[PDB]
Amino acid sequence: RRNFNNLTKGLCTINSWHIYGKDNAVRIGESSDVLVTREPYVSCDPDECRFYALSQGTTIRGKHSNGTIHDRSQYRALISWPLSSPPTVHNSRVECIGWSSTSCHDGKSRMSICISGPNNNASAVVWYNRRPVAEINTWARNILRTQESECVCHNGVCPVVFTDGSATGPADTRIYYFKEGKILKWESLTGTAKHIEECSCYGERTGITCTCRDNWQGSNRPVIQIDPVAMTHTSQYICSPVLTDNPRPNDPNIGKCNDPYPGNNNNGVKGFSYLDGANTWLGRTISTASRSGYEMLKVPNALTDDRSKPIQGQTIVLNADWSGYSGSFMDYWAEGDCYRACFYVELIRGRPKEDKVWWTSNSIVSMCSSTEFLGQWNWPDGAKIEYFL
Amino acid sequence: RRNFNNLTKGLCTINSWHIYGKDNAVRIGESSDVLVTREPYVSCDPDECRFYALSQGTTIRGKHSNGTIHDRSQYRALISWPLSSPPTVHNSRVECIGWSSTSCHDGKSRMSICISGPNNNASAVVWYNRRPVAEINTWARNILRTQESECVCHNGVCPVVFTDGSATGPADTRIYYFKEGKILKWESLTGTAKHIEECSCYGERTGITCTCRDNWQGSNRPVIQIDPVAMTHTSQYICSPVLTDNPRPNDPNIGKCNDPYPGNNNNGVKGFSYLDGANTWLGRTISTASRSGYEMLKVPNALTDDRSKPIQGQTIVLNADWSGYSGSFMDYWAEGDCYRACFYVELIRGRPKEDKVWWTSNSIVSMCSSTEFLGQWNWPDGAKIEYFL
Amino acid sequence: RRNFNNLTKGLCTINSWHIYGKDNAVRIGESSDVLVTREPYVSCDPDECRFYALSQGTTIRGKHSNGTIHDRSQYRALISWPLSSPPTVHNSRVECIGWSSTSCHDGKSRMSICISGPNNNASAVVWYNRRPVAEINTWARNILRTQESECVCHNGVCPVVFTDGSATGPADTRIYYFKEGKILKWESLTGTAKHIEECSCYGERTGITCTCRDNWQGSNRPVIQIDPVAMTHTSQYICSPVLTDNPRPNDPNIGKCNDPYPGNNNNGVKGFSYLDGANTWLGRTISTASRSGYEMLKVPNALTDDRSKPIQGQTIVLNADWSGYSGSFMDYWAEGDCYRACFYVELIRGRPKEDKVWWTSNSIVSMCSSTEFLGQWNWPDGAKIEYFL
Amino acid sequence: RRNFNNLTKGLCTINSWHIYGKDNAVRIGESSDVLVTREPYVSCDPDECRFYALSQGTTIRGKHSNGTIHDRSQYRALISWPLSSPPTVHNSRVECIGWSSTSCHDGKSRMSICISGPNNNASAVVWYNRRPVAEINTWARNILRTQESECVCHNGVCPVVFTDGSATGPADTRIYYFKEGKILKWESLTGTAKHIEECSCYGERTGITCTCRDNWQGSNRPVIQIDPVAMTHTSQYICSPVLTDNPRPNDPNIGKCNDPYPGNNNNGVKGFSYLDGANTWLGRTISTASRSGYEMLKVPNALTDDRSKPIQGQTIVLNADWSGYSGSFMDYWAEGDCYRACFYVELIRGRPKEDKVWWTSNSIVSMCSSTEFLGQWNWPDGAKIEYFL
Ligand SMILES: *[C@@H]1O[C@H](CO)[C@@H](O[C@@H]2O[C@H](CO)[C@@H](O[C@@H]3O[C@H](CO[C@H]4O[C@H](CO[C@H]5O[C@H](CO)[C@@H](O)[C@H](O)[C@@H]5O)[C@@H](O)[C@H](O[C@H]5O[C@H](CO)[C@@H](O)[C@H](O)[C@@H]5O[C@H]5O[C@H](CO)[C@@H](O)[C@H](O)[C@@H]5O)[C@@H]4O)[C@@H](O)[C@H](O[C@H]4O[C@H](CO)[C@@H](O)[C@H](O)[C@@H]4O[C@H]4O[C@H](CO)[C@@H](O)[C@H](O)[C@@H]4O[C@H]4O[C@H](CO)[C@@H](O)[C@H](O)[C@@H]4O)[C@@H]3O)[C@H](O)[C@H]2NC(C)=O)[C@H](O)[C@H]1NC(C)=O
Ligand SMILES: *[C@@H]1O[C@H](CO)[C@@H](O[C@@H]2O[C@H](CO)[C@@H](O[C@@H]3O[C@H](CO[C@H]4O[C@H](CO[C@H]5O[C@H](CO)[C@@H](O)[C@H](O)[C@@H]5O)[C@@H](O)[C@H](O[C@H]5O[C@H](CO)[C@@H](O)[C@H](O)[C@@H]5O[C@H]5O[C@H](CO)[C@@H](O)[C@H](O)[C@@H]5O)[C@@H]4O)[C@@H](O)[C@H](O[C@H]4O[C@H](CO)[C@@H](O)[C@H](O)[C@@H]4O[C@H]4O[C@H](CO)[C@@H](O)[C@H](O)[C@@H]4O[C@H]4O[C@H](CO)[C@@H](O)[C@H](O)[C@@H]4O)[C@@H]3O)[C@H](O)[C@H]2NC(C)=O)[C@H](O)[C@H]1NC(C)=O
Ligand SMILES: *[C@@H]1O[C@H](CO)[C@@H](O[C@@H]2O[C@H](CO)[C@@H](O[C@@H]3O[C@H](CO[C@H]4O[C@H](CO[C@H]5O[C@H](CO)[C@@H](O)[C@H](O)[C@@H]5O)[C@@H](O)[C@H](O[C@H]5O[C@H](CO)[C@@H](O)[C@H](O)[C@@H]5O[C@H]5O[C@H](CO)[C@@H](O)[C@H](O)[C@@H]5O)[C@@H]4O)[C@@H](O)[C@H](O[C@H]4O[C@H](CO)[C@@H](O)[C@H](O)[C@@H]4O[C@H]4O[C@H](CO)[C@@H](O)[C@H](O)[C@@H]4O[C@H]4O[C@H](CO)[C@@H](O)[C@H](O)[C@@H]4O)[C@@H]3O)[C@H](O)[C@H]2NC(C)=O)[C@H](O)[C@H]1NC(C)=O
Ligand SMILES: *[C@@H]1O[C@H](CO)[C@@H](O[C@@H]2O[C@H](CO)[C@@H](O[C@@H]3O[C@H](CO[C@H]4O[C@H](CO[C@H]5O[C@H](CO)[C@@H](O)[C@H](O)[C@@H]5O)[C@@H](O)[C@H](O[C@H]5O[C@H](CO)[C@@H](O)[C@H](O)[C@@H]5O[C@H]5O[C@H](CO)[C@@H](O)[C@H](O)[C@@H]5O)[C@@H]4O)[C@@H](O)[C@H](O[C@H]4O[C@H](CO)[C@@H](O)[C@H](O)[C@@H]4O[C@H]4O[C@H](CO)[C@@H](O)[C@H](O)[C@@H]4O[C@H]4O[C@H](CO)[C@@H](O)[C@H](O)[C@@H]4O)[C@@H]3O)[C@H](O)[C@H]2NC(C)=O)[C@H](O)[C@H]1NC(C)=O
Ligand SMILES: *[C@@H]1O[C@H](CO)[C@@H](O)[C@H](O)[C@H]1NC(C)=O
Ligand SMILES: [Ca+2]
Ligand SMILES: [Ca+2]
Ligand SMILES: [Ca+2]
Ligand SMILES: [Ca+2]
Repeated sequence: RRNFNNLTKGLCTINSWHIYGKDNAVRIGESSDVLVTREPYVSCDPDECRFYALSQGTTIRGKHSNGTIHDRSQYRALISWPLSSPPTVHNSRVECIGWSSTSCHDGKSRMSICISGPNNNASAVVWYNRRPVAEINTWARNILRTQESECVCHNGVCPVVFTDGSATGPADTRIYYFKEGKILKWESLTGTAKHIEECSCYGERTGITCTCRDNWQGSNRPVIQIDPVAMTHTSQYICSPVLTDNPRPNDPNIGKCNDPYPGNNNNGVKGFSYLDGANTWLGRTISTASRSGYEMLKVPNALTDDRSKPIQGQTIVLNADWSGYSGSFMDYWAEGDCYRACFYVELIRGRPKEDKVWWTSNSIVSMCSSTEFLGQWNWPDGAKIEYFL
Repeated sequence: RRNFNNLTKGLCTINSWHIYGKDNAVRIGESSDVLVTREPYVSCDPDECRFYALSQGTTIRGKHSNGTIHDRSQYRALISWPLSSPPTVHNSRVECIGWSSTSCHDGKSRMSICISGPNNNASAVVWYNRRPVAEINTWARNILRTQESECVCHNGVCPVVFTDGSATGPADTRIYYFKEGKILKWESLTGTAKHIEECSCYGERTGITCTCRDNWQGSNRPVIQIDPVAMTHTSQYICSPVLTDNPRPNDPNIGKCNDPYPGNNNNGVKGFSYLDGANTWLGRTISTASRSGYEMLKVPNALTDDRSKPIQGQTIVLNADWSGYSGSFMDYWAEGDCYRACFYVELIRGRPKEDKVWWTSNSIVSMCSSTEFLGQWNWPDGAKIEYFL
Repeated sequence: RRNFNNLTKGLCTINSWHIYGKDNAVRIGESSDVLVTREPYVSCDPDECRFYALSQGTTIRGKHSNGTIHDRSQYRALISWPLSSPPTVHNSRVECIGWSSTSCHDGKSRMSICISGPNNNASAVVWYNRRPVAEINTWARNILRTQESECVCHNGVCPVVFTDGSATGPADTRIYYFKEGKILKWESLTGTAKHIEECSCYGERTGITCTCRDNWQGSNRPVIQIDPVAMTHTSQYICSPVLTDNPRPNDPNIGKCNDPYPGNNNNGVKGFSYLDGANTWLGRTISTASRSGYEMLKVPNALTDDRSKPIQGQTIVLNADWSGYSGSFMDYWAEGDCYRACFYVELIRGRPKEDKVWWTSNSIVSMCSSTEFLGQWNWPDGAKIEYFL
Repeated sequence: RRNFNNLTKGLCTINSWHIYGKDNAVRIGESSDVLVTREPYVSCDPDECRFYALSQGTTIRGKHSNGTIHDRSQYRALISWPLSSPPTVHNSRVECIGWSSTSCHDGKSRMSICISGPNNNASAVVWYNRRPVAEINTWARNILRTQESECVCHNGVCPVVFTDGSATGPADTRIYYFKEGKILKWESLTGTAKHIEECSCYGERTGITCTCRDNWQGSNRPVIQIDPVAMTHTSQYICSPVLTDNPRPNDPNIGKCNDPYPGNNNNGVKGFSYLDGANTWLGRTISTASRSGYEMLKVPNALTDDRSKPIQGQTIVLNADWSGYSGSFMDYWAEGDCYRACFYVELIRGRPKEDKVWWTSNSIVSMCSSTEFLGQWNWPDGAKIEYFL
């Protein structure tokens, strides 16, 4: 009875951001069976929106939380759970097993992809309506990996960005196009982006826009623009001198559109943007050195204007508080004439920055745009680490 | 397929009150993952009635329960859960994030409103069928706030009372009218009520009646009467000398219809009444000094008769036991020829009255009316505070 | 779309009993949030069968389990939960608040009745499809009380037996007839039963048969036979000298049809029978002194034959193990040409017999009949009380 | 509306195995209410696939976990729970009570069978759509027992293999044929298999193939081939010299088709195979001495070729890690032109191999086939036993 969703609207005008969801997972997990997670995101079905993350296969208070700084193990899985609840043993639904993921609903059913394996022999399994449908073996034998936030579909076609290869040099990035979990096509990355990790994507009538992480030489973010009908793409960098990776140099007065802006090598953080002419907003950590704080900045024409600077902003997380990965999502099934931009911020607690505990986990905060100019709060994780000692 | 509910019945004749629900949350939370809450209420959908409250983002036994006397933080959310279960991490569904709320079902879907932010920059987000639809910024920059119990709808129009401004002097109260989460209209408070907080509302064929709290000078309660078709209102006070705020003076022989009855300033408690001629019943704490005990009193024509006194009553909570906020709700979808009046009482435990623990929480008891003259019990929270030490 | 169920079948031939459900609640509750209960039963809906009991408003490991030998408090409620799971905070659905109950499904919706109040002022609230519909005040001001197992309906009419008055002398027993929760009729007890408590009922094409407890002078069980169409009844005792109350005298050779068989006063236990000519089976504790063991005995024509003795049996619980209340239920919606007799046994743990713990709780075992002659096991609670010390 | 499923497809070509599900139950159960289990399996409904196992009626951290090496007690039950979650008190649905089981969906509803009783008087109860339908008494009075993994249905007919009698000599094996839980037929075992335990079955257009355990003299596995239309069967052994029981001799160069391959008596392990000409894959423990490691081996024509050796393989569990029972299942309702072979491995932890704890439990890993040649990982339980001390 359901039809595939088509991307037929533009973005709503973003004049501020309002609270959407928050799970307080570390606070609650001090005294409840909350799973250790990282790499969270949010994704909507036609009738519900849910939180997602990679479990570590242990609760926070469990003794197996010791060592959860590590990224890849056989005990990780993509889980989903109700919006603004914390991920518990009892409410977390496993989507698939592995240590790197994406997921999206096409209007009829959900596709979830999880990668598992050793570093030199990893494979993706593509699930559609809760069944495995297709599998993809590593092509570069060096940590096949994907977005860590939601994909986006148009008329049943759901593109997904993957990378396999070095994190500190040229790698082999591919864009796959799925329909009902089946591989329609893949293509190698083209354009001027020089390194791609952890793309954060959203869709609108123009196409699908992904803002990624250059882990090699860049502190400006690469952008992949996908046409899901033709199944083709382009890439470049955000031209603006408002640099949005982390760590990063200080903001210059001229950015770089077709190459990495230099100064910080071999590191980064997953992040996102909404690139929409005069309605452009960029997210970034407040700190240039570490994953602390989070702000949204209105930077007109950031994608294309190598002199562009902010004209409005909003603090999301104070610089005194830990942040983490961030990514885009939207509720494509909400009624109205425009798609309301949304995002989440991962609020990382524990190692490496808080090493009196032996675990690493996170909570989630998420916001959506308003056409009002709303007052701002700040949204910390809220747990007192000393309680875990 | 569903239609908006219309208020087409009068109240049933209230000859006594019968037990409806009770969650025993503090008893159970001594040994289970029960969330710390306050400001509870009850609200019905066409097929289910649920408990609601503002979580504090921690369980009672969790170490983060320390400090939960505080009213506003980033860790609060409106939650709902099944009738007479306690609010646990596992059964509590988040309706929205914030520290002041209302919620109601219009017959088709539920509207929930949560306010969040710092005191000088708060904002309401209006959710409808589990999606954000509208946002309202603070207009007086001083703790924008709302009912803390259910709203009521007629033909899709759901009025809600908000206040922004001082709690100890004139403030800016507005009545908003929503349909499908969209703002149809708002108006400033009119009439003779001099201060409005925390309105408790119910609907019937005559219109929507809200009984509120005058926190400034009054120990009689203000009343707002709303016509949800014309989208207009009036206000006054309950005229009766049976005073129903807390703390309060002793009952005189002449009440006040159009001004606060004096003697207690800068305090109050959320409460309620059913104002229906000879079928009028008022709730109040038994104590005139503190939030202890709870009784219902049949006070004919209390709204309009400044000499009216009780002719019948029922003890709900003994004066030896702690009470708290109270509010009205009804199951507008129950079959029959009349709407059965219902209410809840918040049973506050912990601080400030029980300061050997470091938390503040509550449980819920709720009653509905009977046309029988039923025997009365009393309904304490039932937890032994010493067990938490 | 659903129709009321009609009692159109006879009982299946009972040649043995097979295991139906068992929750292991005390074993599991040693280390999980299992509610303290007593007075359990089983009842079916058209699409599911569930366990029921009266919660005590605390978990077993919780400190509020101390004192749960007591029968009546404001913290009790009728709960239901999935067959063979234990009653936990998370899976227990509250049907209504109180300390004596019954419940049954009529084919369209479920009626649940809970009595609450002080001993001299108790009241029943009748819920239908999860809403309160009717209320009944105490008529004798002495612990209004009901079946503690399921009722039975025919063409929408659901009879329920209540008692109010002394437990150690003549009392005021009434049979109420409900439809959609509304009172159609009530009548005073007639016939030769001299005292009635805690009736256990089942239905078949002949009518509704209830086996009760004479707490005053009898150790034979009273029987109430109800015609749910005419809404009339008769009463007598089981004539057989196989005595089935507890405590009780030893079995004589002549029973009593119209008066209590003497020797034990002012005590008893809830129990049951299936009275069906040559297909008659009686349940009883094995011990004549205490609530220990449980057996089923095939006693042809027990109702009417004052010389009848057993011709077959089955041990359910060894005499070395604690038992408790027992009662009848059937899955009236199972396909086939006959109704399969079922029963449960409450396996009481803790006080008064095991007083090294400070609580009283139970688990459940339940059996249904087979037309095979199946091998027998025995079914203890299975918890080691020493683990709770 | 639903129709019975018909076995109309062949197996997909198996070129490797991909991860399907993993529950990490022992890791999570270190700090959560995870039930002690053993004898797990997986089985699909038309709209969901679930994990199954025999509970021990206690959590792992509960004190009643002491003694759970024992196989048969009144506290065991067949439970099911969501794929890749662990079996908790809160998510485990009881299918039936007992200590040996099978279960399968016929396309319309699920049949579950549980055996309970003492060793000399056990009985099976056959449940269909969650109601008991048929019962089978022991025929040899010596531990009536069944598959411990899913059955398979065709056009509503679901065969199930049972054994009653000695585990160390000739026994009485029967194949029962059920439809809607009713016994259509049973027959005694025929063919050249000399002892049958714990059959693991799958279906395809050819019929139903079961790979079993010869506990008496054989270290090759018996095979039962069932025609579910004619309701007849044959039996033999896997002819290949790649021996797949445990413990077992080393692989010779000539296997045995019609008799046990000798060297190890009175022991074995439940296991499985997919027997499909050149697409044949066998599972086995890596160790020849103990239940450690697990591998899949491609052995062309293993069923019929007494010289056949492996031509491809995949490690599932390293020899350094504990394994356990293994069995077959498939998602018969997945779209496509072939049935994708799947299996699970029970990862046993605790006694007897790890006797510093007093319990025995397990977790689950499960895989399905791919037509790609995917990289391999290994999939241990992942718990650190020292944490439980
Ligand atoms: C209640 O809640 C509300 C709502 O949230 C809150 O108001 C909000 O306050 C915040 C904080 O003040 C504000 O965010 C800031 O916005 C700044 C941009 O706005 C200002 O500049 C624009 C542009 O000016 C240029 O261009 C104009 C033409 O376009 C030209 O005319 C100018 O002359 C100039 O050339 C200007 O237009 C703005 O003026 C409007 O807004 C004012 C209010 O902000 C108002 O008073 C004015 O009248 C005017 O009003 C109109 O517009 C508003 C909407 O904007 C409408 O609502 C009105 O109706 C009118 O139409 C402002 O003057 C932005 O620059 C800020 O970001 C910088 O600073 C923050 C710290 O605060 C950093 O974290 C940022 O990263 C950033 O600074 C870094 O980056 C830049 C870029 O490279 C560098 O230059 C900096 O040096 C700095 O770099 C360093 O740090 C970074 C990070 O660590 C590092 O990476 C670097 O390497 C380096 O180390 C900030 O985002 C927000 O917009 C505002 N919202 C609203 C709606 O008002 C209230 O305060 C709350 N109330 C209370 C009591 O609390
Ligand atoms: C089993 O369970 C049942 C059911 O619950 C229970 O019965 C219930 O008992 C309670 C407690 O007794 C009872 O509640 C009280 O009701 C009082 C009102 O009823 C009495 O007065 C009326 C009115 O009399 C005037 O008006 C008449 C004309 O309208 C006139 O004729 C009179 O002469 C007089 O002028 C009177 O009509 C009543 O009489 C009927 O009811 C009697 C039973 O109550 C019965 O015996 C009579 O025959 C007659 O029966 C008819 O009516 C009933 C229904 O009412 C029908 O069922 C019958 O069939 C007949 O038709 C009564 O004489 C009410 O005043 C009480 O409230 C005051 O007291 C409580 C403490 O008890 C306080 O907490 C209250 O706040 C309140 O007192 C404060 O406030 C007032 C007002 O300002 C002050 O004047 C006081 O001084 C006091 O103020 C102080 O304290 C407050 C609070 O701290 C503070 O704020 C102040 O500042 C100050 O410090 C109370 O509500 C209930 O109605 C009754 N229900 C039923 C159905 O009977 C049984 O007892 C239980 N059984 C057992 C064994 O336990
Ligand atoms: C595997 O699992 C199976 C299945 O469960 C199991 O077999 C089962 O074993 C149990 C235990 O032995 C058995 O239960 C007992 O059944 C007794 C009744 O059966 C016997 O008597 C009848 C009637 O005999 C009279 O009437 C006949 C005509 O009707 C007449 O011909 C006789 O001469 C006589 O006058 C008799 O017909 C039976 O014979 C049949 O069954 C035999 C097997 O039991 C078989 O060998 C025979 O060949 C014959 O077979 C036919 O019938 C069976 C079905 O029954 C069919 O299956 C066959 O195909 C044939 O058609 C038996 O001889 C019953 O009396 C027992 O109950 C008393 O004893 C128990 C203790 O065991 C007490 O707890 C009870 O309360 C009760 O005793 C108390 O009460 C009585 C009554 O007042 C007093 O007289 C007593 O003194 C005593 O009172 C004291 O204690 C109480 C309680 O504390 C106290 O309250 C008092 O005050 C006082 O202090 C018992 O129920 C069961 O039926 C049987 N089932 C089957 C299907 O066989 C196997 O053993 C298991 N295998 C293994 C290896 O474990
Ligand atoms: C990334 O991930 C991939 C994917 O998993 C992984 O590659 C995989 O590696 C594993 C491990 O190496 C490999 O599994 C092994 O497979 C062995 C079989 O393959 C080899 O033999 C065949 C058959 O050769 C005979 O027959 C031919 C004709 O049929 C003839 O031409 C020959 O001359 C010969 O007569 C041969 O065809 C294979 O060659 C192909 O594959 C090679 C790669 O494996 C490739 O290099 C070749 O070019 C050729 O490629 C073609 O085929 C592949 C698919 O196979 C296609 O993908 C290509 O495109 C080409 O078309 C191989 O030479 C199998 O024997 C192994 O099992 C034995 O050893 C393991 C230990 O490793 C034991 O645990 C097993 O039990 C077993 O050994 C026991 O049992 C046997 C049988 O009785 C005894 O003889 C042994 O002595 C031993 O017995 C002892 O132990 C047991 C157990 O304890 C005990 O019970 C006994 O009693 C006794 O004590 C093993 O299964 C897997 O297939 C391979 N997969 C793929 C797709 O390549 C990569 O390594 C990973 N990468 C990294 C970097 O990690
Ligand atoms: C388990 O039970 C045995 C008795 O059989 C006892 O010796 C042992 O101490 C128990 N283990 C624990 C951890 O209590
Ligand atoms: Ca970078
Ligand atoms: Ca006041
Ligand atoms: Ca008695
Ligand atoms: Ca063997």
